[PDB]
Amino acid sequence: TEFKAGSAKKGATLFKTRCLQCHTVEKGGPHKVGPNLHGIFGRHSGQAEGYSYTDANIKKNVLWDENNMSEYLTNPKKYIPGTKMAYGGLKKEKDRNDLITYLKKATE
Amino acid sequence: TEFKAGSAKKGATLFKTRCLQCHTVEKGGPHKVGPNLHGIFGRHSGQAEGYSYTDANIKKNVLWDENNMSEYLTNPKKYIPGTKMAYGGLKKEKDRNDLITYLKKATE
Ligand code: HEC
Ligand code: HEC
Repeated sequence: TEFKAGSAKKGATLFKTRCLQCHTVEKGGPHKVGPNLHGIFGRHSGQAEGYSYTDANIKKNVLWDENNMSEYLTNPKKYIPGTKMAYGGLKKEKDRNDLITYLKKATE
Repeated sequence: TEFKAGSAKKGATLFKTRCLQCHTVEKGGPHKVGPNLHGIFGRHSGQAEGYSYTDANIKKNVLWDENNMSEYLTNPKKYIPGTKMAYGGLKKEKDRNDLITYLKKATE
């Protein structure tokens, strides 16, 4: 417990504004710059099929739960150096909380 | 120009999360703790009828445009000392920008 639920409403707009450029969340949604994130929670990193991940992601072999996801979202490259995800990150815990609350929900 | 348009999507969720407790935006929406804000832009402060404003608001006699609104939103009491609006404020310009973009739009 180092993650606490935030707004899904608010989570959804941080997603549209900071993640939608490269990712989809819907089941049957396509890979774009980044992979479709449907069902990511509980999945290891680099396993969406038909997506060309970097050696770094695959290797990090991250098991995604709201907690892992929060550290990563703080600073992706610092978390999986070599990842091709080009997003600086979400420095505020409160934002991370709202977005994860949104993802926890829309990736199911 | 010391105000620039932001996300309405994002503006709408800051509103639900930080302003909805006391205000409505829709035409025909009711006064709650705070007055209904439909049509506020271009209106002076303390003029919604059927609302009991403080002597301070009425007196400040603020003409509301996206700019005034931004200063106020930073620190209400510092802006209209004596106001009964009990909201600390929105310190980040970027947030202020998204919410005003939302209000500019939903209060029309
Ligand atoms: C494009 C500029 C991106 C933005 C903005 C965001 N992401 Fe991303 N993401 C992107 C790429 C290219 C990749 C793969 C990197 C690689 O090394 O292969 C990723 C990866 C993810 C992952 C890991 C998924 C997995 O299946 O292991 C997650 C969980 C993820 N991205 C989430 C995510 C969120 C929530 C974003 C907005 C804050 C976001 N990313 C931005 C590309 C881009
Ligand atoms: C309740 C705890 C409130 C919250 C949260 C917000 N507002 Fe408010 N607002 C509230 C009151 C009691 C009043 C009247 C104060 C008085 O002295 O009479 C106000 C007033 C406004 C105004 C001025 C309206 C006018 O017609 O002159 C505006 C523009 C306004 N409030 C906006 C607003 C926004 C955008 C908020 C969320 C960030 C918000 N307020 C929070 C009560 C409460």
